[PDB]
Amino acid sequence: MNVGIKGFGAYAPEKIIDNAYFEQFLDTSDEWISKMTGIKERHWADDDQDTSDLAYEASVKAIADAGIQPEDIDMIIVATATGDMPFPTVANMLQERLGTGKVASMDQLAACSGFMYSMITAKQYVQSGDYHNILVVGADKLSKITDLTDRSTAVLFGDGAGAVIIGEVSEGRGIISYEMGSDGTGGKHLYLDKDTGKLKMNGREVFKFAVRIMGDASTRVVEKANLTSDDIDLFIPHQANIRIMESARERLGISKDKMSVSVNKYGNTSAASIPLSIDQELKNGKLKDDDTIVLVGFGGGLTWGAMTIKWGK
Amino acid sequence: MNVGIKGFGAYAPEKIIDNAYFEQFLDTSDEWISKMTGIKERHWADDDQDTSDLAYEASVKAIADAGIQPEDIDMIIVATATGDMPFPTVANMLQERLGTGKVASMDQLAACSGFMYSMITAKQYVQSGDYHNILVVGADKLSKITDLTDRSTAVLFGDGAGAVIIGEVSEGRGIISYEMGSDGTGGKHLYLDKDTGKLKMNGREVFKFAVRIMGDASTRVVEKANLTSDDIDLFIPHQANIRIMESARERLGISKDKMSVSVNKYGNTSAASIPLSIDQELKNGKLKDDDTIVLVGFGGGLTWGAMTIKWGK
Repeated sequence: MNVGIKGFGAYAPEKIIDNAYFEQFLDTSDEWISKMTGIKERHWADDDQDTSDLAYEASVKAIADAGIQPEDIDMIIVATATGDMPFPTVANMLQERLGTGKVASMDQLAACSGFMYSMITAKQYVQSGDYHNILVVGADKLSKITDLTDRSTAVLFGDGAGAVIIGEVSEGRGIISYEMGSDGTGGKHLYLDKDTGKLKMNGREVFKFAVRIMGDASTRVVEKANLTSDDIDLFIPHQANIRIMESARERLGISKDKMSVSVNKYGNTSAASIPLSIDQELKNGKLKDDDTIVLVGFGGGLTWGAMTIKWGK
Repeated sequence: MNVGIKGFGAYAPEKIIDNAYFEQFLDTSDEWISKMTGIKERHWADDDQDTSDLAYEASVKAIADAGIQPEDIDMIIVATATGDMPFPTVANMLQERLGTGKVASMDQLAACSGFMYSMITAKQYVQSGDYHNILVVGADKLSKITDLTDRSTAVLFGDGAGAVIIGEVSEGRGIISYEMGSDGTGGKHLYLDKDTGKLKMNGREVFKFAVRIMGDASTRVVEKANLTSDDIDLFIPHQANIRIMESARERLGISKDKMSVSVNKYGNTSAASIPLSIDQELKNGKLKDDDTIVLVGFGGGLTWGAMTIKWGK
């Protein structure tokens, strides 16, 4: 059967943080940051607003956009590396708060590739035929695990949440191809320091793997889908670093103007990155039914994901 | 198709802690901890040994018992609430440490019910026809999140790991029926306190829920399977506490000598609970090919699950 996105929702906190905000406690500057990452500002959730709070907002919209009631949700999967707690999970909270049925709800960790993994995981259940609507969320409150003494990561991450309803869609539309991967050998280059509680990154190592995986993984899902660079209406990669993005956009070999770019206003929001970017293209009327979009991302693990899907309910 | 367990393995740390150990800092006694929990002793991983390490040990056994090589694994799903770090995930670490391919690998959060969730997640992936040997793990080092000044839970939790390879089994064996559920209103009765980093539990509220949910869900999966307590060879519940286990067994109305009990030597090992108990029945000669068992558990969240599965490769 054809399984796709029949409902979409996104959300970014209200507090906007400009690049000029780090000059006070870091050797940075708008010029530097903009040049190095292509970021101009990011969104940060308040102290009393955790990952579940963002996840909740993103979910409510995708439920209305799918044109269904929360009672119709057959399962909840929240992709996040920053859940409020390991238990109860963010999905457990969405179950009660969304007023859904007492269906299965879990968070699956795959970092920045998490959303595609969950999106793909949901497809597997919907194909079993016993599941019609699965709520998939990609949410992260990275600001709470960001080291503000390490300018290369401090000025890089933001918070945000994205969400969709995976279920069967009209024929010809939906998920066409996808790819998931792991490489435990690169975990040391990007992890959460057990003691300190802060994220650790080796920019140069992470950078080199990022440009390659996102480039190649995308190429793979496109060929698997048997598509031509002509059939690609939008290339929506993990908004990790404008330079990483361009490099991968370049590797894939696709028009510079087909790439979704929202890293300038959100920064790197891990699992929310892709949905937060699809939200832009939708409300700027640049993504429409029957358009074919290419998804790709990677995160600390190292993990990666790539998807090919024709938009439409 | 018939999807079941084609390889099994379990592990528990070398350090065994006697009930009398807690007398030096808690007002307890062997008789008291027994009377209340039925636990006699449990295992605690070493200071330099994390969930990863436990997961690893069971995985090696599970792959060897399956009769395959690490290069045959198509995916790696790790169920835990005490993973080393949110990223990389325990799964990512196994991918490497196991010398597996660069296959998909992620951790899934559903507390003590996660192991069942994950086995089902794998079922869905195998039913697609694209996956054949999915390494699923149940691991937890509850000891690092247990508050020893709270004898309530201090004497309850222990560490350990369980693992299985999910694939296609013969002679119409494997998973017959299942039920995964969730209920976020109980999140307050069992959560990881953010500030303190220690597990917080409301005993009575969890007890009440546990007994009811295990008994009821078991009855449903059996009935959904068109069976009776007679056809069930073993009733293997989350070894959360001997008193909670008997109450459920009484509700399910199954034979007292059909219930698998291992809490006595492991205590509560969360996700590892059921696989750790299956390991005991296998070697004591109580579980054999073509036997029909019933798995059921519950956890913080709250979550719960139940499976009816005919043993056999």
